[PDB]
Amino acid sequence: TGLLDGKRILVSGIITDSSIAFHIARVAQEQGAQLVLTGFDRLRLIQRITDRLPAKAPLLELDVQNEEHLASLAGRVTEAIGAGNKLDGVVHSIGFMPQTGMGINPFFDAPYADVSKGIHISAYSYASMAKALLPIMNPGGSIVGMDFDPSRAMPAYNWMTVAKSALESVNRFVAREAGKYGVRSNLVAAGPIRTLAMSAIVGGALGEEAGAQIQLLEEGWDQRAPIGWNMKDATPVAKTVCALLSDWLPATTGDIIYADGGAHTQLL
Amino acid sequence: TGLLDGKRILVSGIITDSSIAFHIARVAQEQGAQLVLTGFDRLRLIQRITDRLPAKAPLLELDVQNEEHLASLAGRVTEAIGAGNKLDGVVHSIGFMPQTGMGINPFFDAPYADVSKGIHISAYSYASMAKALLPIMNPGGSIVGMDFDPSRAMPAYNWMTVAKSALESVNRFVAREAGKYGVRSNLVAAGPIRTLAMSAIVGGALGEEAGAQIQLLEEGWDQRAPIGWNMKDATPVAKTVCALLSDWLPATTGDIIYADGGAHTQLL
Amino acid sequence: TGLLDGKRILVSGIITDSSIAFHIARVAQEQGAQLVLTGFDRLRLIQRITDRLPAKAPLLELDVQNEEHLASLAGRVTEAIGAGNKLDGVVHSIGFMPQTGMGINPFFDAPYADVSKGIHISAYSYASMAKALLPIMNPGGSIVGMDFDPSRAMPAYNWMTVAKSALESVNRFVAREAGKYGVRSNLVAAGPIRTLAMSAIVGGALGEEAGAQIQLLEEGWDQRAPIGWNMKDATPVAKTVCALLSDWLPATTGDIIYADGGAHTQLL
Amino acid sequence: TGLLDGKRILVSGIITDSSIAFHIARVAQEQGAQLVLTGFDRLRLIQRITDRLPAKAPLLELDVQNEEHLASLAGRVTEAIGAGNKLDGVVHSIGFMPQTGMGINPFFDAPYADVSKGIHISAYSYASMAKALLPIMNPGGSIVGMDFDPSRAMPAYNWMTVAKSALESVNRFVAREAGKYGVRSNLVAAGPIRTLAMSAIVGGALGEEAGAQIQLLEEGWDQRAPIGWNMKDATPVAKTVCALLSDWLPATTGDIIYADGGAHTQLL
Ligand SMILES: NC(=O)c1ccc[n+]([C@@H]2O[C@H](COP(=O)([O-])OP(=O)(O)OC[C@H]3O[C@@H](n4cnc5c(N)ncnc54)[C@H](O)[C@@H]3O)[C@@H](O)[C@H]2O)c1
Ligand SMILES: NC(=O)c1ccc[n+]([C@@H]2O[C@H](COP(=O)([O-])OP(=O)(O)OC[C@H]3O[C@@H](n4cnc5c(N)ncnc54)[C@H](O)[C@@H]3O)[C@@H](O)[C@H]2O)c1
Ligand SMILES: NC(=O)c1ccc[n+]([C@@H]2O[C@H](COP(=O)([O-])OP(=O)(O)OC[C@H]3O[C@@H](n4cnc5c(N)ncnc54)[C@H](O)[C@@H]3O)[C@@H](O)[C@H]2O)c1
Ligand SMILES: NC(=O)c1ccc[n+]([C@@H]2O[C@H](COP(=O)([O-])OP(=O)(O)OC[C@H]3O[C@@H](n4cnc5c(N)ncnc54)[C@H](O)[C@@H]3O)[C@@H](O)[C@H]2O)c1
Ligand SMILES: Oc1cc(Cl)ccc1Oc1ccc(Cl)cc1Cl
Ligand SMILES: Oc1cc(Cl)ccc1Oc1ccc(Cl)cc1Cl
Ligand SMILES: Oc1cc(Cl)ccc1Oc1ccc(Cl)cc1Cl
Ligand SMILES: Oc1cc(Cl)ccc1Oc1ccc(Cl)cc1Cl
Ligand SMILES: Oc1cc(Cl)ccc1Oc1ccc(Cl)cc1Cl
Ligand SMILES: Oc1cc(Cl)ccc1Oc1ccc(Cl)cc1Cl
Repeated sequence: TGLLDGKRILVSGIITDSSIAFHIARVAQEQGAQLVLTGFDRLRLIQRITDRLPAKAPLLELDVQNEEHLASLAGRVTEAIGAGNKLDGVVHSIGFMPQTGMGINPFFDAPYADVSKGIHISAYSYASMAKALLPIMNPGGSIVGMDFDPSRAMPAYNWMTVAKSALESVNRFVAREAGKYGVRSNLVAAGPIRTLAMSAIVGGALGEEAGAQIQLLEEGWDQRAPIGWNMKDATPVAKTVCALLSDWLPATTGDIIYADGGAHTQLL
Repeated sequence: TGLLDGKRILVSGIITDSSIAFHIARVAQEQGAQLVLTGFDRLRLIQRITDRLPAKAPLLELDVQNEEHLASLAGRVTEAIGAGNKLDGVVHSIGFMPQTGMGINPFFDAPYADVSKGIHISAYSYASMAKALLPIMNPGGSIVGMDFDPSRAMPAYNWMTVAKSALESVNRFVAREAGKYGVRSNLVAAGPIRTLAMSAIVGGALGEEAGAQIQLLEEGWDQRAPIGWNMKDATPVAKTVCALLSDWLPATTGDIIYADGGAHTQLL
Repeated sequence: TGLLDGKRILVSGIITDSSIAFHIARVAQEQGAQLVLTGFDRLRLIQRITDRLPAKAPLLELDVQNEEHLASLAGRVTEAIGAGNKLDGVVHSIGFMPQTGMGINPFFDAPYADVSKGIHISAYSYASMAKALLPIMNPGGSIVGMDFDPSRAMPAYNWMTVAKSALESVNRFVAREAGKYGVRSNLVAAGPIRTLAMSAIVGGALGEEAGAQIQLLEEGWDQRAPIGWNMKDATPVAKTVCALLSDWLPATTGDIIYADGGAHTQLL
Repeated sequence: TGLLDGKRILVSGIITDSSIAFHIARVAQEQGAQLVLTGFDRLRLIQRITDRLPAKAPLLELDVQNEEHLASLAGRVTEAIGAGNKLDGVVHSIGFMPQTGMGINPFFDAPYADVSKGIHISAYSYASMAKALLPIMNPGGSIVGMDFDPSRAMPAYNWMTVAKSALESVNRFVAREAGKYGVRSNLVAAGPIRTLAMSAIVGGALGEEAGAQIQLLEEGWDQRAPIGWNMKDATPVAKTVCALLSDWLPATTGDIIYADGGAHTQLL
């Protein structure tokens, strides 16, 4: 086919070629889809990275803490894909949390401004991002954001866990909004993946103990995952997303798909 | 081209032109997949029904309560798709619970021996069928079974619920077995679909009030469903089965996918 | 004798004679527990309200958005229950979300800065309150907070839902912290209770159709509830909080207990 | 009090003084409650064990695979507690599975008769047990059975996992039945406990590998459990049950309480 053939999808979240958003972006192109991209803080420095990709993309500035960039989103996206033209997808592949809310830093010593910043970026934005892009989105289309399963507590994810719990809650509201448009809204709970927002994360060897709470993460997840799990390889999470963007899951919304190797279904 | 070009796939459970398996076989085929089919005791019935599929495909007896068929089955399947050629997909769309287990019939009056039969056919069969079909499956291959969200109580479903709770659990284990061969196990939790048997209960064959309980229950999927649910269109669900059978969710096994238009994620 | 003979217990959140905390303080007391109480900015209001409790008990200002109260609080609590005497129980019955976050107000139009306030007060406060009160707690002691089942979408609750999703997650971590001191953390997921603010929304202060949405939603707890649910009787819920504060669930922490008459376990 | 004061509760499942049912039985007596007991296969040999207990008990034969013993249950129980006298509780502390369905024995090599036997005993019976005893049970009373969390697959629990998934499904039906009587019905998902149906289980050193998948179980669960977990000590699971029998959780049914040290809420 080109499983995303002719489809016109925006893809947020890139900042290196180890970014998952990069990998969704790649696969979506391998597969048919004229793209539009967003980046946060040097674009300059990103365009170099989005170049590294098969086909090419209008790449627009977007800082999701900016009321001013969101108000315009819809504007700019129509410039760049043409007029009388709407989007068929959207990828929220964005997140962030102060070092304070994460790693060995005690849980109680994060002050709320720090956490607020996390939630806003990792949580709220899925909803701004849908408020801005649904008006220019077609029937039978799709939004996807990237989750990491927060049902259970764990060490190191600390307050990011709490943001991800809020993400899932948001996601199902946004589905209720999106469905007035014929749009689906779903997350992809992914298994762990080698991106430098991880070697931030616990990170940075804030440890030497942290060659460890990363090796043992990769062993952990591979052991539990009935089909095994490769932390060096985003393409299984990226193919799973293109699936949601696809029409082949036309009756799932409000929902969370786990591309984690079925590790979450096993206790050990 | 799209989804299944090349893939050989068993598909259980055809009994009517309206059976969920049938709409699975159809879509499988229109997506370039060559099949073997199974069916249970009304066999030349099944051949008339399966003649209305796009491609012909062979068809084999298979009552999952009988070991001489289970034993014999990889034998017969190999035989109808050619020696040293193996199966990339398998679909159990099978299920049964004596009427004693269901509707208006009091919950406490189902004899264990009716309940043991429904659990045999609806839940244990998924394993016994995996046991037998895994020797002729192929890496990156896919088994998918049919589910109804058993995770909470409801009118009518009664002890089919309890079987579906058993299946969700069998499936995790089956994944734990199937990963040995590079094979995913997964269920698809569908919304209600107006099969024949359901056109009959809506039409009053269980009584002029039994049919109302089922109707308010039934009817509130669409009301809950962010993108609606139409129970007289099985296509979204068959489309969902193909997604699992495809290479496009390779990091999910052990799990359940909700093809219920989103409703299981909303309260009202 | 029964439940709490001997136990010293803080209990947040009294604002009305109908507040869920109040019916908690009452039952705590009738069960032989000596208390300290907190409240927020309508302070001599709180003293008239708390005069109708069986025993007197002291009362302290505590707005959880302010650090000089949080800092100061174990100071003040120690002071009102006597030096080298510590707390066996703690109750957060606190919660707020601007009206922009709720009812008929469109989901996408709540400004992050309203959402960050509701999450501050409803969810982050549970940690910041544990941080401060754990130094003066005692082994086998108990913290319990108030929840509403946020695990799926619904009309009205909107972004309070998203906060409650955050709380369920904070609570797991707080347990992970509190176990350091032989202290359980747990939430109680209540059914709806006709507090004052809710007698007002049922009575139409959000509009002659906003009040209907809430009524069909509200009303179907009792219909779902295997043992009924009466929202103008907060006693079962206060009774439930005491169970947690008691020695009689010592192997449960991190968790949520559903005091909703069973309804969250049934579909219809 | 005697938190179960004056209360009249039947307690099934004893066969040694390491049985959990033994421990619930003890604590319920420590606490006020005239008991009635059931045992399975030498009673003879059990009465010696139920003697070991504080106060004393009518101890009745009950093999839950016997249509004949259930038909009589209600009869015998009224002989033994007097007439114009009903029960206020019931403890399903019973289970069983063929060696075949458990341990290193492959999952696929259990034949269905074996599993049927498991489900019947571990699953169905909660429901026969409520069908027989609700007719002689009072308003505001309670039934409890013992769960071990089956949401995730794991090794060794094999088909017992599947029975426990069916138990939870059953439990919420039985609650729907029980509530016509004012009766609650709930499970207690317990953490692991040293009982000789465990050193059956994997068991019997069917291993030497099995000093191990038991030490590592005890280490596992203690590590994850924010308040720590002692596998040599049933009393925390037993106090949790008496709690359900109590009136202090008067608004929970259909439900599952976890007395596992909050290990299930943590991933690690
Ligand atoms: N790394 C993993 O194993 C993993 C696993 C599961 C889920 N996730 C989630 O998947 C998503 C992708 O993360 P990733 O690991 O590819 O890391 P990444 O660092 O490559 O991506 C993070 C992105 O968020 C962007 N970002 C930060 N603030 C922004 C803002 N204010 N506005 C717009 N974009 C902003 C950054 O520019 C960056 O592109 C995130 O939600 C992450 O939490 C990651
Ligand atoms: N119909 C729905 O709305 C719905 C919703 C969710 C899940 N499901 C599930 O989908 C599956 C199919 O049901 P359907 O809707 O296609 O109804 P159906 O009646 O068309 O399918 C049932 C199949 O089970 C077969 N069967 C019973 N005993 C058998 C045996 N011993 N050996 C082989 N086959 C046997 C029937 O012959 C038929 O082929 C079942 O799992 C059902 O529980 C159906
Ligand atoms: N009412 C229900 O039907 C219901 C159901 C489930 C959960 N809950 C939860 O129970 C809790 C109590 O609500 P309620 O029903 O008792 O309503 P309420 O209005 O009586 O209680 C809210 C409390 O939060 C306080 N508050 C707000 N901001 C504060 C601050 N900065 N510092 C200290 N206190 C502050 C209020 O003053 C009051 O004391 C909340 O968690 C609520 O979300 C209520
Ligand atoms: N041992 C544990 O760590 C653990 C943990 C969680 C849950 N559980 C569950 O708690 C419950 C108590 O088990 P336990 O470990 O105390 O083991 P146990 O062997 O002491 O109790 C098992 C009981 O089931 C009874 N039983 C077997 N067949 C019976 C029948 N046909 N009719 C009536 N009774 C019958 C036996 O006589 C025995 O009393 C069971 O459901 C078990 O699965 C046990
Ligand atoms: O959520 C994640 C989960 C995993 Cl296992 C790995 C990376 C993840 O993503 C992040 C974690 C922390 C920050 Cl500050 C930013 C991002 Cl994107
Ligand atoms: O699981 C199901 C759920 C729904 Cl809502 C509708 C039909 C279903 O499927 C069955 C129900 C009862 C029997 Cl006897 C056989 C089957 Cl296939
Ligand atoms: O009718 C139903 C409707 C729903 Cl939504 C769920 C279960 C139902 O019950 C049945 C489904 C199939 C068969 Cl054959 C018999 C019965 Cl009673
Ligand atoms: O969480 C709740 C759930 C329900 Cl059904 C009813 C009341 C609740 O509590 C609140 C809702 C909104 C605000 Cl602003 C403050 C509080 Cl305390
Ligand atoms: O009204 C409600 C009823 C339910 Cl069952 C759940 C949430 C509701 O919404 C509210 C609860 C409290 C406040 Cl102050 C405002 C609103 Cl809109
Ligand atoms: O369910 C259990 C879980 C654990 Cl960790 C320990 C014991 C358990 O209980 C049983 C396990 C197997 C058999 Cl054959 C009988 C029983 Cl009572």
